[PDB]
Amino acid sequence: GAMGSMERASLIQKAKLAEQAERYEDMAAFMKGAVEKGEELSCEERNLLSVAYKNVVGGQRAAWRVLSSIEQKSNEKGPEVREYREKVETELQGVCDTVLGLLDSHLIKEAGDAESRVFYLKMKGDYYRYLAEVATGDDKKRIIDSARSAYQEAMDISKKEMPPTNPIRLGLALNFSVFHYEIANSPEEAISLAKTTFDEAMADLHKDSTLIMQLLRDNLTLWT
Amino acid sequence: GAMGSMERASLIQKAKLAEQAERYEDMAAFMKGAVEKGEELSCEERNLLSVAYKNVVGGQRAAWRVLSSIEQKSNEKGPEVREYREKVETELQGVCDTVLGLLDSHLIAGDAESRVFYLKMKGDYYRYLAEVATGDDKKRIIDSARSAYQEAMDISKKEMPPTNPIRLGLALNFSVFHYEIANSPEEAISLAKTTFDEAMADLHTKDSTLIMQLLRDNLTLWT
Ligand SMILES: Cc1ncc(COP(=O)(O)O)c(C=O)c1O
Repeated sequence: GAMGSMERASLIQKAKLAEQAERYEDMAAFMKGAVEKGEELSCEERNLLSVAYKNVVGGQRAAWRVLSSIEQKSNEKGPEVREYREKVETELQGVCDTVLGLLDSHLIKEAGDAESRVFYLKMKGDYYRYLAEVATGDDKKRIIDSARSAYQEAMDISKKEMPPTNPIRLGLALNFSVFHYEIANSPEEAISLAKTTFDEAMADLHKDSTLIMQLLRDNLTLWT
Repeated sequence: GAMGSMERASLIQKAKLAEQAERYEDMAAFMKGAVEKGEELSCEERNLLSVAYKNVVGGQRAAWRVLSSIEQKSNEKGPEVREYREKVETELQGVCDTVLGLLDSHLIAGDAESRVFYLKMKGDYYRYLAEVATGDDKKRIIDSARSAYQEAMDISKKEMPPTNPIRLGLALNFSVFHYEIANSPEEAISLAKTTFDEAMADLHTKDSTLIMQLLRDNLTLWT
């Protein structure tokens, strides 16, 4: 597409340059072209991809929530807020559809490696859940099936290949829990998985993913 | 015209919404709408227009600076950093040229208070341009900011009070151009002086304080 002509190794360097200038909007683009090349990503690369898209899709859900609030506070004045909440909704739908078809068409590969397979399904997980945050109807139904199916198939492959300290499994756990609580209407399972996680982890504390457990606990506080 | 089929009032609520959502690309795009209805912009309105454009052209000026910085240290190689600097420089020039066209084609003989705010803008966006231009281009750009900031000065001088935040901030910016762009630090300094002065004849009649402490804050660095 818009980045076919560019050398792979240059895409990365520009990505990293974007990073510095904080043009995550472009950083994402660069990295997209990066992926489209067909070669597998390094660790350092995955993280750029991740970060660039985290940052874009992030501030999107941010202005959505800002707008979505101002849509409740307007339950006692004009359709303008609904439309502009719709426009932004679209944009986010769009970016998620992008990341989801990268993950699909390239990054989750046949055998792959164990450590990365998980990074990628965690990602599938989150991006189907950001869709869920704003989806509705039967559409919202089908989306949840997908985030679950994903987060799950990752859950399996991580605890059967990683130690409970590994910040990736902690992360994956953490979000799969947020998913249980916030999206799948299961505080029952969300509470119990945040706990099973924070416990088996606090145990083998002999990297520094103590920061992830601080999130796990922070959450469990609000849930009870 | 992507905004063209929306009613003016609506475009404005939508701007304000963008502001609240920190979505300045849109805020700006919305206002570009409002202004292309061909109808005078109110004070509160003129403020979203500059807030929006400032904010966009803001980060564009921040990145180019970041990226020039890298360009130097990394030739004091690979062309990647030059290329992408050029990418960003291009957007920048884009948005200025946009605003500069809004001003020229739609905003400029009104009332005095506003007729300045605009010539002040014309000047500011013509400088940001000159902040990146080169050769014969830069020359003609510099010449243009001078001309607008000037006409602005004249109108701010002939009919505004010396402590009016527009006549002030106008002078502020005109000074910064004098220093950083027209590479005449002489004239920069004895315009900062004159206005941190004719202003200081009234610290009695909270908002001007904000701007005045800048004319000095600047004069710190230029002396
Ligand atoms: C509202 C507003 N717009 C524009 C500017 C101009 O910015 P700079 O001095 O970096 O060119 C300023 C600052 O002086 C400002 O406060």
